[PDB]
Amino acid sequence: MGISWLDIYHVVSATVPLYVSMTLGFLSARHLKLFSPEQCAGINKFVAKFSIPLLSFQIISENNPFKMSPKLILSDILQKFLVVVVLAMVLRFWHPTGGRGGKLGWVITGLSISVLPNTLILGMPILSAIYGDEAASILEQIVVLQSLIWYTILLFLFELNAARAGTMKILLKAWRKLIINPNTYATLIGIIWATLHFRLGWNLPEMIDKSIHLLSDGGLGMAMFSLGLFMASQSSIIACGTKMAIITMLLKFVLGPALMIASAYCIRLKSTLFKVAILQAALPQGVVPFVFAKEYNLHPEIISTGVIFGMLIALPTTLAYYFLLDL
Amino acid sequence: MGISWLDIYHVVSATVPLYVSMTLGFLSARHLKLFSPEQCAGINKFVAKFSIPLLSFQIISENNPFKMSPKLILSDILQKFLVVVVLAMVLRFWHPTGGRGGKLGWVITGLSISVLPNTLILGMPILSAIYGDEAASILEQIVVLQSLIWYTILLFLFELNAARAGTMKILLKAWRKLIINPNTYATLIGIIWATLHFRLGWNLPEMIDKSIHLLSDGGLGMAMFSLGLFMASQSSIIACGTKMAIITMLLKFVLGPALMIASAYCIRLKSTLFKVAILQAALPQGVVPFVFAKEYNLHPEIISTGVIFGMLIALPTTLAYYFLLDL
Ligand SMILES: CCCCC/C=C\C/C=C/CCCCCCCC(=O)O[C@H](COC(=O)CCCCCCC/C=C\C/C=C/CCCCC)COP(=O)([O-])OCC[N+](C)(C)C
Ligand SMILES: CCCCC/C=C\C/C=C/CCCCCCCC(=O)O[C@H](COC(=O)CCCCCCC/C=C\C/C=C/CCCCC)COP(=O)([O-])OCC[N+](C)(C)C
Ligand SMILES: CCCCC/C=C\C/C=C\CCCCCCCC(=O)OC[C@H](COP(=O)([O-])OCC[N+](C)(C)C)OC(=O)CCCCCCC/C=C\C/C=C\CCCCC
Ligand SMILES: CCCCC/C=C\C/C=C\CCCCCCCC(=O)OC[C@H](COP(=O)([O-])OCC[N+](C)(C)C)OC(=O)CCCCCCC/C=C\C/C=C\CCCCC
Repeated sequence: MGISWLDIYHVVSATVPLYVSMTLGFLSARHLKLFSPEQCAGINKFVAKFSIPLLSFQIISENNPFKMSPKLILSDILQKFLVVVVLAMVLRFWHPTGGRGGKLGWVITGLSISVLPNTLILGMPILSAIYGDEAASILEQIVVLQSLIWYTILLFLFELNAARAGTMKILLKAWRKLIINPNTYATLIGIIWATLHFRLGWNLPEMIDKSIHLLSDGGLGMAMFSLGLFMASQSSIIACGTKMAIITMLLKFVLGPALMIASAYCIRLKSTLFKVAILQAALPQGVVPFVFAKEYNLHPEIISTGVIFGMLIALPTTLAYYFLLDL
Repeated sequence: MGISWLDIYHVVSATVPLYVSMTLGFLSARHLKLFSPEQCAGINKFVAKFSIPLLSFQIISENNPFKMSPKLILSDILQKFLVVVVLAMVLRFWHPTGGRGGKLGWVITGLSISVLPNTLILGMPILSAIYGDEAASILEQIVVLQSLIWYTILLFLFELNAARAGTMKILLKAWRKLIINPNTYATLIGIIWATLHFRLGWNLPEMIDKSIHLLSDGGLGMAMFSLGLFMASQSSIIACGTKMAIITMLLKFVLGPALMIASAYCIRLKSTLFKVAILQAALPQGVVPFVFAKEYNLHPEIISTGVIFGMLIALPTTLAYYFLLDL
């Protein structure tokens, strides 16, 4: 009914291609030694500047902004705000790596981990099967919200952190670096388009659609490839260590879903919407935050280890959360 | 009937996405300066090692080897043999760029130009519209033949040229470098699969299909992006000069189709098969030979310029050949 041995195969089939691309990249960088560190950085930069922005535009444009659930958006925003508050407060007392400082980069890493899960590739096969078609729409809205708001805010935070190493000048520099990002323009053009298309009926010219799909089609595969390329340069598969890996897992699969449950209860969600909203926050970490961290070199090892170890822990964790919510 | 103003739009729509990726890459390398030469080389290496081989596997596997036209295969082989003979004989008297040696590299460039046109992306919209469904199958068989035989032989020739700078040792070195290429294994596994699938009914597991499509979907777009990246490093758009550009155009749009006509007459093709066979040889140059030339650094400027200026000359040239063949 809710779970069978055929939907588990669907989850495994959704997860395996990503790991295959990851392993291909890792072998290429380490064993085959096809790519040098500069070439790996170039591949990651191409993914960050052309693949992710075009994926974001494709996701946002094909979503009706006027059919989005206001309560889902409020729940997502409240979850992000609660996670930010918790990360800011905890860092005030307990600081990773001995209390050196840099509490803004740690908040960026914590937001990349906790509140930006992989919602489409791995979140569809399990949640849609367990619940149905409502889960599909909810997850699509969540992914649209990610690409539209949360990636842009994450990039702004990355640029603000980079600018920090009198305050208004730093914010101005971060903003100036943002308004040249392909991602902010992707989100703006995508939302403007979506509005025109779903309110005026305009259809994207076939030439432009094909042009976008030509370069954006392999975005996810290249993101996993870049993750493997980065892993090839690390001493061990757990690049961040055992303690930091445990902390990453706790943030992703306990803090994330717990604060999402708090957000859903505060917003007073009900039924399938509530259940899918609090179950999607337990989905694995996702690779776009890793791409941004690698581009800005902000603890990419932690994000990569979380991504690698979350794709395996998602299914048991999603099943555990489903069973917990059932009774 | 044969040609209208709606099929011209189809040709333009097929051509434009490639030029859009080309221009994006060119701007990135030259104006935005996102990629350094090492990073551009890394992107091209990824395209050559993962995109083109997986595209070749997809093309070969999805083609029934037992339904291929023997006469079409014979005509293609005879074209290639005649073109090789002509290139070898002409180089014996007239040498490009004054007078020097290196006649094997010039033959490789001449084969990349004359006898490896872009058959699917730009060859479908015009030939299928003018003729119908027979053109589709003929062009698919031609593309399968390319990916299966001609890319492998071109790579072997590239490796043989590289090894040259006593003869049996050079051939052994070229063979050893070949049997580690992803392309030879792609073709071999693709043909073995195609055989099993179309003779025993085996279906490729969905996981493997998704894994291949994850890394191969953005293959052509990245190839055009790499072409733009290379163009960004050249002094002028006509990287090979005016005389060499003219020679490239003559080889692609006169020698290629002319020797295809000779081959078809020798093999005694008839009707739509004959016409499509001799009209597909006039299609533009295609980017995979450029990717290989850039990887081996064998006159990449000439192949690049031919690709630049053939996508614009193909439609008038294809129309001219169609009118010539009509009467
Ligand atoms: C438009 C809606 C709002 C969206 C937000 C975007 C833009 C507007 C906001 C701009 C301000 C950004 C924060 C600057 C604060 C500087 C403080 C300082 O002064 O130092 C900061 C301290 O930071 C903090 O503790 C936390 C700051 C805020 C964290 C992030 C805020 C997130 C914003 C909105 C919620 C949504 C989040 C999700 C986004 C990602 C997607 C999941 C860093 O330096 P430090 O003092 O720790 O150095 C060490 C010095 N010693 C050793 C002496 C102590
Ligand atoms: C399995 C079926 C057959 C497929 C072919 C593959 C493998 C088997 C063949 C192996 C031999 C390869 C050629 C080595 C010859 C060395 C000659 C020499 O000694 O020098 C060669 C000379 O070359 C030539 O003139 C032409 C050689 C042959 C050209 C290519 C042959 C193509 C093969 C098959 C037909 C299909 C082609 C299409 C493939 C691409 C897809 C469109 C180079 O040096 P050079 O002397 O000019 O130097 C200069 C010295 N000075 C200045 C003193 C003169
Ligand atoms: C509305 C009109 C049609 C669409 C054109 C408009 C915007 C496209 C978005 C971004 C590129 C153009 C605007 C970017 C700001 C200008 C600066 C720039 O040139 O910034 C390139 C960007 C950052 O690089 P930088 O740090 O070197 O900047 C510094 C460059 N300098 C060294 C020269 C100073 O780098 C990059 O790769 C830029 C991204 C290149 C790949 C394209 C991604 C586009 C994403 C989504 C939209 C896609 C399709 C359109 C949908 C249909 C609409 C009807
Ligand atoms: C039959 C069993 C399943 C398929 C596995 C078999 C073959 C796959 C093809 C190629 C990779 C493995 C064999 C390659 C030869 C071994 C050498 C190697 O490791 O060579 C990697 C190749 C060249 O690199 P190198 O010059 O550094 O070699 C020197 C490396 N050392 C420095 C260590 C000496 O580089 C590369 O990227 C290699 C290519 C990596 C990307 C994969 C492309 C595969 C293409 C088509 C087949 C795809 C899917 C399977 C279809 C379904 C089948 C049922």
